[PDB]
Amino acid sequence: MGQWQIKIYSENEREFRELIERLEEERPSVQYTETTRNGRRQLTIRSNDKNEVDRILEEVRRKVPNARVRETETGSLEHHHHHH
Repeated sequence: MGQWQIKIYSENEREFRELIERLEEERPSVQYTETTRNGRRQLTIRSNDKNEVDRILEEVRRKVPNARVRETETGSLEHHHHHH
């Protein structure tokens, strides 16, 4: 249970431009946002579907050898769940 968010950190131009184009061309269409913060650009990708996020996840690892990626699954990410 939770939305999947892929944060890509890649400094080179080819790396980001690959994913940017792919996300628009992948049927139907993938949500994303690029923002150059702290001197480096970050591609924050927001997916609705699992098979979709898996396509994006491999796409950055296969197309981009300069990929610092952390998939943050926004849903169940609370600190120490209160069982009591």
